[PDB]
This record gives sequence, structure tokens and C-alpha cells, in this order.
Amino acid sequence: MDVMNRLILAMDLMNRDDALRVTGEVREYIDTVKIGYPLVLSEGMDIIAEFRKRFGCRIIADFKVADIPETNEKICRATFKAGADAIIVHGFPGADSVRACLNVAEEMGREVFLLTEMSHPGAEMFIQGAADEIARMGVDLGVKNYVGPSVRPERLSRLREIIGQDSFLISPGAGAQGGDPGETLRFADAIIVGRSIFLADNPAAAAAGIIESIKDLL
Amino acid sequence: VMDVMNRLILAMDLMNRDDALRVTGEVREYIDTVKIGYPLVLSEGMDIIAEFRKRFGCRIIADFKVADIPETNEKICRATFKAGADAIIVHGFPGADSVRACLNVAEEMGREVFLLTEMSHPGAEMFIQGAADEIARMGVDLGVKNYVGPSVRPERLSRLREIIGQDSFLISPGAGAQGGDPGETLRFADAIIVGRSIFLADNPAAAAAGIIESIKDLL
Ligand SMILES: O=c1cc(O)n([C@@H]2O[C@H](COP(=O)(O)O)[C@@H](O)[C@H]2O)c(=O)[nH]1
Ligand SMILES: O=c1cc(O)n([C@@H]2O[C@H](COP(=O)(O)O)[C@@H](O)[C@H]2O)c(=O)[nH]1
Repeated sequence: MDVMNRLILAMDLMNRDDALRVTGEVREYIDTVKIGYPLVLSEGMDIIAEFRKRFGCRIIADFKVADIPETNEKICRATFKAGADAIIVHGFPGADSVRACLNVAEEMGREVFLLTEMSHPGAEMFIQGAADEIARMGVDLGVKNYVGPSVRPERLSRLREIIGQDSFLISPGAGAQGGDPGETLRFADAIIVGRSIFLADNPAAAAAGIIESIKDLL
Repeated sequence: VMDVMNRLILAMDLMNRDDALRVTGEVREYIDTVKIGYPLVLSEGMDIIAEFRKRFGCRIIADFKVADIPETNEKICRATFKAGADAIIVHGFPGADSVRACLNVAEEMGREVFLLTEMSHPGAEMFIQGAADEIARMGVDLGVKNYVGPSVRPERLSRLREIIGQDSFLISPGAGAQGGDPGETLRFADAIIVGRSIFLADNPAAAAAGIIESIKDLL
């Protein structure tokens, strides 16, 4: 996956007008948008097709898929039917649940991203202690795309070590949650950024500023 | 606790509005509580909740297995309750802040959170099972009153019930298609969740009536 400027916009605004406007304002800087449940549950799955029509961006559906295999398969089918290029899946529910998603992705020409460790404080309670094993499970399953946390670069580095330099790694938590774009890109292929762009006084200037700060990494 | 008719919750995981409405209508004399998940919501929109309320007046549990950071969890809960869900199901494995975020929205909005502890599928044994007792204890500490645990592992369901106490409300999927037994499950759970063995039946009403007949002494 070739992500422009190593920057993925997390579009978590919950109003169609604002989401489209803000994405349009930063469109020259990105070609990849992460769309999650805040926007989808507020405006419908048809929002994905609308983003493709307006921006011709790739769409990662951040749905943190975390059900049994039967239900995971259905969620992935509905998601890819809506035009998502990729879907993010939790690893914590185990290998069969991940495989269910991989199967649908292969059938429909899409990608699965495996979420290993998360960026929030609560991730330390259960996820963190399982994360290396979840990453190894991904490797065993042939997963090529991973998500790990900007806010813990030592954990992000370990995740990179496990999956190898050939796998693709994206990372949320830079900006609002305190992560640093440049440090994160030592290990991740791309950073995910939401609020520090879409809540900024001037979203375009915010995106341009982030990119300026990592210019030597592009 | 919510008064679930016949201790039986329909898992409506059909992905077509016409079929989902037909089947739900057919079993309405037996079931007043319906679990709507992402297979239906992502296929037909959040307005499917509105449609179910309009047509059936059933309680709606939004099975969204909420599993994000606190900020995003809050947004998901707000959108879900705005659409008319009575309750939402939240994963415990992302930790206490993520659960608290959902509880705070539910409190503000006058709705309920169900905490999913252990899951029913084989993959649950890899990571979830070993965390489940602690996830349940965390729920009790946070003031969670409603829980989800697996029909297919009676021994685990019993332990979950012990942890949360007799006053907590516990619902349980895995009977029927996944092999769990309704009667045994209801030794510990307040209600069983049943999907495919009802909604794929030639006669979903007869399937529901049959399940209920088999547990009639427990009603
Ligand atoms: O560990 C994770 C995994 C995520 O997908 N995310 C997602 O990444 C985005 C982060 O947005 P922000 O830059 O506003 O903090 C949100 O959409 C969030 O749900 C995260 O923050 N941490
Ligand atoms: O551990 C769990 C938690 C669930 O919510 N579920 C949900 O309960 C339902 C089970 O349906 P069924 O009776 O067709 O097996 C599905 O909606 C599934 O997503 C489950 O099967 N196991």
C-alpha cells in the first residue's frame, strides 16, 4: 500500500457536511482516509462510496472487528460491499476470528489490518501483555498489515521487529494522544492522525505542518 | 433488570431488511427483546433500529462489541443511543477506561451497557479466556450491572455468574448453532441469545416455540 505523505486522515467527525468539507480541505495532502464507526453510525455506510466519488481516496474501514468467525465474515462482506479497500480487525479474539476476515478480504480483493496493541491507557490492562503473541499469530496467519501505537514507540518498535520490515504498519496516537509523528515513522510506514487535523483551527495548515515536520522521512 | 419475555433474545443477524423484518414479526409473540448487530446495521443502516421499534415495540440491544479508545467509544455510544437502542454491548478486553467511557454515555443518556467478558467461539481460548475473570471483576468494580458470557462453556459461565453476583443481569449466546444447551445455560444466565437456529428455520415461530417449550419449567 502506497500512502501519500505517510499520513492517513482519521475522519471521526460525525456530520456529513463537516466530514466532507474538512476532508476536501486536506485532500491535496493525503490519498488515504480511515473511516470509523463515529462517521458510519451517524451518516450510513453510503458515506464510503461518497468519499470515493469525491476524493478518489483509498478507504480503510476502522471497525475493530471483534466477533465470532460467523459474524466477522458477515461484517467484512457488508463492509467491502460498501466499497472499503481494507478493514481493521482485533487480534485479541483469536486466530479463527482473524482468519474469517482474511477469507472475505481475499474473496473481494481487499486487505485486512491486524490491530495488535492499542494506544490508550486501558490497553495496558490486557492487550499489552498479549500483543507480541497477537503479532506472531498474524505472522503465522500470513497477515501483512498491522496497527500499533504511536504513544509507545518501544512497543511499536517491538511490533515492527516481530512482523519484519516487509510488513506494512500504521500507527494512531500522534498528535492529540501525545505521540510524535517523526519518532513514530521510525517504525511505522504511516501515521494515522485525527483530531489534531480535523479539530484544528485550520485543518489544511495542520496537515501541512505535520508533513513539514517529517519532510526528511518522505 | 430488563424483563426479557421467555428468557429468550433473538439475535437478528439476517442482512436483508425484508427477511429480518419478516422473521422478527413471526416470532414477536414469543420474544420482546431483539439483539441487532453489525451484520444487519451495516447492511441496512441505523434506521433499522427505528423500523424495529415502529413495527414490533421490542427492546433493542445493539451488539456492537465496542472495542476502541475512550474518545471513540463515547462517539459510538452516542450515535447508537441517538438511534434508539436501549442498550449496547461493549468489550472488556480494551480495559477500564474504554468501559467507563461507555458507562458515562449510557448514564447521561439513560440507557444500559452490557459487558462482554468471555466469548463462545474456539478462538476465545487464546487470549480472552485467561483475562475473563479479571474483566468480569473489573466490571463489578466499575458498577456494570449487565454482562454477556458463553453458553458453550457452562463451567466458565458459572464462574462468571459467581463473580458478578446473583443481582447482576447475564445474557448468553451459543445455544443452538454453536452447540450450547438452553436449559443448562439458564442455570446461570438470565436469558439466552439465539440466532441461526431460529432465523434459518423453515418456521422461525415454531423454532422459538420449541425452545421455549423445552425450558418451560424455568420460566
Ligand atoms: O490503538 C488505537 C487504534 C485506533 O484505531 N485508534 C483510532 O485512531 C484514531 C485516533 O484519532 P486521534 O488522532 O484524534 O487521536 C481514532 O479514530 C481511534 O479510534 C486509536 O486511537 N488507537
Ligand atoms: O461470545 C459471543 C458473543 C456474541 O455476541 N455472540 C453473538 O451471538 C449471536 C449468536 O448467534 P447464533 O445463535 O446464530 O450462534 C451472534 O450475533 C454472535 O455475533 C456470540 O455468538 N458469541
